[PDB]
Amino acid sequence: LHSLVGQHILSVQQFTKDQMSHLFNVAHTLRMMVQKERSLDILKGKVMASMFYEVSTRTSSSFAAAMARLGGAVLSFSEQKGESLADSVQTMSCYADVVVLRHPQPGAVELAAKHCRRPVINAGDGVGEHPTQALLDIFTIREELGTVNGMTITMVGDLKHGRTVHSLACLLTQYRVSLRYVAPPSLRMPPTVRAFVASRGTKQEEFESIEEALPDTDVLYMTRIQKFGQFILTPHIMTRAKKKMVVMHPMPRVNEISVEVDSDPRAAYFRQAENGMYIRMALLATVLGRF
Amino acid sequence: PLLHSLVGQHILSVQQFTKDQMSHLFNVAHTLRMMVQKERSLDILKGKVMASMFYEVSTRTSSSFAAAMARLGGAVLSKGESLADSVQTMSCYADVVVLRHPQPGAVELAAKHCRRPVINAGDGVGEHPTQALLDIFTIREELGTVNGMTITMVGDLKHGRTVHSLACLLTQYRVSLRYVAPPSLRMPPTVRAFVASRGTKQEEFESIEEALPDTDVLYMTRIQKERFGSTQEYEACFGQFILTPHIMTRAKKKMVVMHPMPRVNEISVEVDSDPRAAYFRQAENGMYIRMALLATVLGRF
Amino acid sequence: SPLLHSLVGQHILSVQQFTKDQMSHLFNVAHTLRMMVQKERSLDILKGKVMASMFYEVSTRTSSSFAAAMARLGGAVLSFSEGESLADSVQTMSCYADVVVLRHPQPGAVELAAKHCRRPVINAGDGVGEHPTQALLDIFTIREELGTVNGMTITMVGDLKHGRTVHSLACLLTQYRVSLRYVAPPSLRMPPTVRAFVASRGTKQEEFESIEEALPDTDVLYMTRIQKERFGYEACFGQFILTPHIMTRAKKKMVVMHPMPRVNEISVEVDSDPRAAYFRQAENGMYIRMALLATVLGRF
Repeated sequence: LHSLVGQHILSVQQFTKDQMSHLFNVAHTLRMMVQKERSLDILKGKVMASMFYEVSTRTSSSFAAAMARLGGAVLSFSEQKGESLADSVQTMSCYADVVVLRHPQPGAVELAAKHCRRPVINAGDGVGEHPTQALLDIFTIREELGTVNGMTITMVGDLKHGRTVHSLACLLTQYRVSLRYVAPPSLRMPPTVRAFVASRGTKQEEFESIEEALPDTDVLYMTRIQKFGQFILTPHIMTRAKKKMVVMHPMPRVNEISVEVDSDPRAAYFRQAENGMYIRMALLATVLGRF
Repeated sequence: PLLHSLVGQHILSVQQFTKDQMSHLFNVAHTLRMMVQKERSLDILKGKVMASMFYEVSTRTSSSFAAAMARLGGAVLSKGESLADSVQTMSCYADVVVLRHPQPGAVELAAKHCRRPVINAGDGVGEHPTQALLDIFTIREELGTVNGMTITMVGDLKHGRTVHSLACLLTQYRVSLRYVAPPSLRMPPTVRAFVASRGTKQEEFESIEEALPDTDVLYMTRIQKERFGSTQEYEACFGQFILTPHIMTRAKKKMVVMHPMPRVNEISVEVDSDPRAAYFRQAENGMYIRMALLATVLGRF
Repeated sequence: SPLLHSLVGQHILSVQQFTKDQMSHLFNVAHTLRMMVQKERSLDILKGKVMASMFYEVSTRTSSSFAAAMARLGGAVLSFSEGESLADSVQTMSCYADVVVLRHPQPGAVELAAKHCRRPVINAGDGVGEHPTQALLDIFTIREELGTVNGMTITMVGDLKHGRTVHSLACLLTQYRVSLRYVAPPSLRMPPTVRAFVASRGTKQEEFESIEEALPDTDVLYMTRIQKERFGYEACFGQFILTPHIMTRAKKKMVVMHPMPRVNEISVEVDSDPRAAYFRQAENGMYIRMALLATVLGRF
């Protein structure tokens, strides 16, 4: 009842908190079966089409890996004024049981899914919506700290542009949280983001460096800036973060986290990526109606 | 037994298929399709590997073979060094090779010495054996028979190499043929004369409207605006090779529209909702025809 | 344990890290596995396991060999396509994969990536250029073909100054009883680095100027490329090329090998000659790689 069977998965909006939880439990069960190395044939005979038109390789790899580890196969669309995307999507759905689609044009992911006879999982659309990233982001917080509820979640870097940070903020208003924003004056959190957050009644506070936002941070959620030192997490700056907290990062990083924070047990940006495989495994299994 | 299958054989042309062999392959695709529908654990090509070598792009063909392979339970292995050596090196790893190469002769010589069977996925003389087989399968499926059908090929028929081969295959059937091109790009007289030698009837028209009333199979292809035999012609002309729901109101109830795909504008999206719009089922049929090919060539049917 | 000579969960960075009984064991597994493939014995050895294929120099013969090996054992493969560091990608792949096969041309990059990688990394060619499984399969091939490696004469042809596989193989041979011969152009000799060390290890070395010259006493003709721009060409190009005419001066118990790809240096007419084992050497590579993948992942 709580698995989104045969449906398109375009935004994290569509999950009732109970479908969200079911998804998290199912990813927990898949993980444990993997750890004890069971013969997994859940999606044996099933085919996933991977259609990436903006290149995220964490996304494409985790999804492909996820499908392999269920016993499924992947067809990857490696394919200049060709056919309409919806036709390319329709045709691949003649071969596959589900389509994973990342497209940067606004509207497109949804327009491709529209008359598609198979379920399209959105892996990143034109408005930077990206549900499995949001789902793995929450799932991680709960995994690392026990609970999402009652935490301070601090976001660092280019918050003006990176539209998945703005995905997570809104979704985090379904929980009891306080949101901190670190960002240089030019790249601050946009207003209608902050308006929705306030509109749903979530406490928010802007800070100018990591150092000053840190001692009360439970989740330090880091992001690249691109084109200074007030947004670069270092082991120096870490001597101030609580003992229990976790540092997350959707990846890739370049500058924003020093390699020497990696052996910090609170550094969770690799565990985070692995959680991604497992929630994606759950979404696949669930979308194809086995779990 | 396996008296109907091409076990071990290079698959280079549809001309190397008899009535019986094609009939076997259609029944197997059928059989394999049903097994897939009933969710049957297919490990038919478990322990098998397919090398996929596509030197020209054709997302329709290549994705199709990988899908077919993956559903039989097998694997798919997806510059400077000669084609002979490349193919022969892949054949050290894999059981079958699926080869698409645009250089006239290239597929042929690559197979010549190959230790493993080779399936032509599209060559430079426009032989594409699985395209022709999926086309004829899709006709029989959709209409209940190929025999007695009036088949009407539409677009750039002079340079439609696989469509010659297809009009040339439809020899082995009792059919009637029609052609709908711009006078520039009419069906060639090379092939027209080969189909006339057979006793298969041919007629030409300038539009879809003209040819459409007693058409059983509308096989749409596109022009490419550059390939019009003049811009004068284009502007007096193009409206006659574009299918819309209004054109279709004159089509027979019992009728099917096909396309090899992809399309540009020649088939309006509004057509897609028509029950007679087969071109997507056409693409699914190719996967099941390719499943049937890999499995028989590799000795499992 | 029967995997007492298996390098389970260990980064495979160089062949000079394999003991003889370790390499012998791996050869034993390579064959056992080939025979299963021949029998169509159900190989669920790595079923459910994922290999990450990360190739930054498009060595498409070598990546396809690995991809073949993983699939024949029932595993699965993730292709890689290329801000982020090398070591980050490889760490990130290792979150998804059970083993990373990595080939990268920058000096020290492979070791750098494996250093803090939490999954075993198999070097598929590094920037010096250790190619562990190429060396292993060359040795395995000599032994399949001739029945021994000891006491053999091995003639390496071609661009010896620049040929990577020659350098590590020629070093790898000094652990056996062999006689090494070198047929390079005057300029493109076996480098003084390599020549100097094989002397220090016992093995005999001897430079020649032509294959016809070297061939009568050659058990393994290990051919390699020369190409236009390395000469620094007209006068000496014909002498380093294999034709069936050149092959009349060869033993009957003799093998011609080539890591490949090959262009001019082995005439197409030679391929029907039963002493030509370079395609069998390619197939041999797949079985060495299954053994390696299966040994690293705790199944042999």
